[PDB]
Amino acid sequence: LESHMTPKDDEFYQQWQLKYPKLILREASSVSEELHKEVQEAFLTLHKHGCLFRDLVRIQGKDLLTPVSRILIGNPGCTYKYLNTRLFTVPWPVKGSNTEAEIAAACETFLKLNDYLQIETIQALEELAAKEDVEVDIKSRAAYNVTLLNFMDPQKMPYLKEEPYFGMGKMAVSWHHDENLVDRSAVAVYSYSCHLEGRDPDIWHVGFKISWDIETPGLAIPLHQGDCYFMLDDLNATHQHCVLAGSQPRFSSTHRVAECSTGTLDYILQRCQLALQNVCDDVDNDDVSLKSFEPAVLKQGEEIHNEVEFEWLRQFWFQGNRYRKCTDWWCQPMAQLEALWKKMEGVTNAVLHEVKREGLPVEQRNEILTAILASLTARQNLRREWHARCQSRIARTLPADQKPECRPYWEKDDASMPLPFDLTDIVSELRGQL
Ligand SMILES: O=C(Nc1cc(Cl)c(O)cc1O)C1(c2ccccc2)CCC1
Ligand SMILES: O=C(O)CCC(=O)C(=O)O
Ligand SMILES: [Cl-]
Ligand SMILES: [Cl-]
Ligand SMILES: [Cl-]
Ligand SMILES: [Cl-]
Ligand SMILES: [Cl-]
Ligand SMILES: [Cl-]
Ligand SMILES: [Cl-]
Ligand SMILES: [Cl-]
Ligand SMILES: [Cl-]
Ligand SMILES: [Fe+2]
Repeated sequence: LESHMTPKDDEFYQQWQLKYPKLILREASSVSEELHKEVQEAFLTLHKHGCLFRDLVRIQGKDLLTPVSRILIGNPGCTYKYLNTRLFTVPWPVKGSNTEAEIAAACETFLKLNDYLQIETIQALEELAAKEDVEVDIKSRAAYNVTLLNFMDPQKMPYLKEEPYFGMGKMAVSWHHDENLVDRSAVAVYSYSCHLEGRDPDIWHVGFKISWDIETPGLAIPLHQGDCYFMLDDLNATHQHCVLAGSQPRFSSTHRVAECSTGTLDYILQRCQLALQNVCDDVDNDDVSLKSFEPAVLKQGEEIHNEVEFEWLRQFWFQGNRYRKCTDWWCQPMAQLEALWKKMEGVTNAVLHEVKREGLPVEQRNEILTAILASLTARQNLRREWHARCQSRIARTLPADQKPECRPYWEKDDASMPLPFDLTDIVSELRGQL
């Protein structure tokens, strides 16, 4: 028989205390009724403005539309990958300064909730540490830089997946870990919902289990309006969690310390400047001359080229639906990244030209090809993948306002670009020689 534990079961409590001590529940009553109202109306305002979107993600070769709609709010310039989709932050008013009045206010509210949750988390880590620069690690692991807001109306689904192991019933989100977070970083969630036998089907729960293990009955924790739960230290890594759907719609705010060593605007702009150091930079024109044709430098250049194109430009524009409707903060940055990428397209063309030059020893010519082939290979492959995703039946189903864009994209007819979109010819020709 497939079973789970709820607050009804006598054993729920010892299981929580003994097996899940890094799981904290702070009930609505513990949070000011003031913060509750401001946060809940912020949810409603974001919702009314149509700021939350479902995503057309890709999982194990599968194009799938997320039942849950979401928006990422957080530090200016920061990003967070979710299901292989790079979500771009709608900035909250962290010091420094930058949106439609109401949206800006709501972001300020979620920054406010962030401060609160952060302090609460530090509190819990300290009490957890006091159970047996360690303070640096504590603050470090509670320094939420992003929140992912989610919404689902279960009524809008024709059928929900059954929780497969413990008889927990309908799942809004199946068993997983929160990914791409700083090591051992906490996660804080603010949940906003509106005879027995097991967990109450009409009430939203968060479910927990130990990874690899379906022997130990999972925990189903009820989440009433305004309840908050925290995953501390290594809990998110050692355990899986799911969201069990109730009967009414529900929002949540999920504060995280996103790992961002390669996920900020500042970072990717620096990468671009690094690549462009191999380019004579007197004037911005169609004439691109390179300072060096050394293999190591050309390799790095084409890799950065790939990074900006696929991890940034493609990711952003595929999000057909989004920020022109919540921010436009990434407007200018994305125009700038594309112009940077544009110059790099000229860089590739200069390399290809040098590979052609009549007076170049086959030695140096092979060192160049052996250096850049792996990059131009991925460029071709990734370009096919991304083009297909924009044309999937699933994609052409979406309304006009959403439907993914394949930027940047151009036809041969176009002579503002130096190289073709399809490189298979150029790529094969390079391999043949080598
Ligand atoms: O959430 C998803 N699918 C889904 C889940 C539940 Cl729980 C449900 O009740 C109904 C659903 O359509 C996606 C998914 C997420 C991760 C891996 C595989 C698929 C499909 C796009 C997100
Ligand atoms: O909503 C929660 O309680 C956790 C976050 C979640 O399920 C999600 O990633 O959509
Ligand atoms: Cl634990
Ligand atoms: Cl609603
Ligand atoms: Cl920034
Ligand atoms: Cl600890
Ligand atoms: Cl912060
Ligand atoms: Cl609601
Ligand atoms: Cl694991
Ligand atoms: Cl993990
Ligand atoms: Cl430039
Ligand atoms: Fe989740």
